[PDB]
Amino acid sequence: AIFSDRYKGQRVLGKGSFGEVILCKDKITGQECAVKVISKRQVKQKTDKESLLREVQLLKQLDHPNIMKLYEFFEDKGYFYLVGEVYTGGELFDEIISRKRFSEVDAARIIRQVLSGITYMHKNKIVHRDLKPENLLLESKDANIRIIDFGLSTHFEASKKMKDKIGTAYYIAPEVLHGTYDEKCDVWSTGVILYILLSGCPPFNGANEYDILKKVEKGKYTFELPQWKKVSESAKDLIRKMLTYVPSMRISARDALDHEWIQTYTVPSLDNAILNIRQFQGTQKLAQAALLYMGSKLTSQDETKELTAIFHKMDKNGDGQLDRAELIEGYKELMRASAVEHEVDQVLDAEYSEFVTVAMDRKTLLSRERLERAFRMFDSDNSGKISSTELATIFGVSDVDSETWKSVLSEVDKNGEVDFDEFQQMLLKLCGN
Ligand SMILES: Nc1ncnc2c1c(-c1ccc(Oc3ccccc3)cc1)cn2C1CCCC1
Repeated sequence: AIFSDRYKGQRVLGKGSFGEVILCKDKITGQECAVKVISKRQVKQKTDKESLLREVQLLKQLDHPNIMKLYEFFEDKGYFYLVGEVYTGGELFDEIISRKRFSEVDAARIIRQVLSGITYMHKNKIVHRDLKPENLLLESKDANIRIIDFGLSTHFEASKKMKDKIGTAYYIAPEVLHGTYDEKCDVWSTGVILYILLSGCPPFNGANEYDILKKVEKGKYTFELPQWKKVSESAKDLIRKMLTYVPSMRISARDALDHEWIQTYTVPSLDNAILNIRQFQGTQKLAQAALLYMGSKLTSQDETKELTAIFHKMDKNGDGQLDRAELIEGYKELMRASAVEHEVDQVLDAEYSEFVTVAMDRKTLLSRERLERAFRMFDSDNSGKISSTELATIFGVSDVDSETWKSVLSEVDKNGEVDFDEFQQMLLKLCGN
């Protein structure tokens, strides 16, 4: 069976773990679906085909209101296609940062759902392993949470590219790092999220990946921050049970559901936590957009040169001009079909050198507008500028050498703060331009 025989692409939803996710639509029923497309090139399998197929098969049979429903699985030469239900309420944290009030009641209601889903999957012997806020989609303000990506980390080796690793270190259980992990690792990650929901700061933090992993490996954290004063003791107690180092001594998903805090809270507003979550979230999203911008730029540069050499070879009259059919055949060649023809017609609606420019810009702006937007979001004072402290944090999360970005900053900030355009120049310099 062919994926494109049944489904057509509509919109790109974004980059997710192990692959990009596309909103697709059934050619018969008009049923909208979300599809994760995994490139066999970019991702190494950890298991045999049989084990993966069987997990897929089980997943298709599983049903829980807090777990993303998987419908279908496809495989071709270079790709796996995992087709499941579309959720439209976006990521939990984005909704949370746009709230008047947030209390232990809200956090308890969130955690109940997460725990219920986790409990269900653990009963079925399935571990997430890479569980984080971005894995938590809302179904549609009271709408249920659907956990995405369950079952992937067992069959696929985690990417080494920083673009994909962004923000994972905060949430990963220590025993996962060492290779000996079980279902309790999902409890740890869930413990970290609760900690953030109640303080707006990760319990294990740092200026870069390794500093965070180092705090995680050590296992120590505190409720020292002033804002923990406005938080019940039973919540903090649950965190302690969830953030227990040894997994055998760590509370199960099921027993967490019965905990005093979950029972009781399913009352003042934690304003500081909201402010810290908003700062935290903006930072992670800006760092991420920044890395994605550099990546799209390079990919663009690569494809720009490759497409030019194709359009040059196709110019068998040597004039620099070409017709529509040539462009289509060339664009098809770059990838080596309805989606290409449509894309071509959109560009043409907007001399092959001019075509290359606009076409690539049409990728340069998915990430350019995400970048501008994340920048404006981050600049909550609307000052138009970023401080050196803020830069350090962003590049540190981006894992860009402190001395390297400082260097680049020196060439542009010849005169202690940067605007958006400077920041973007910094990034261009940081990708060989
Ligand atoms: N189904 C979805 N609906 C809405 N958004 C989704 C998804 C999915 C998604 C991803 C993979 C997938 O495939 C599997 C999921 C779980 C287990 C196995 C495969 C199903 C849905 C990701 N996202 C993301 C992309 C970035 C932000 C929102």
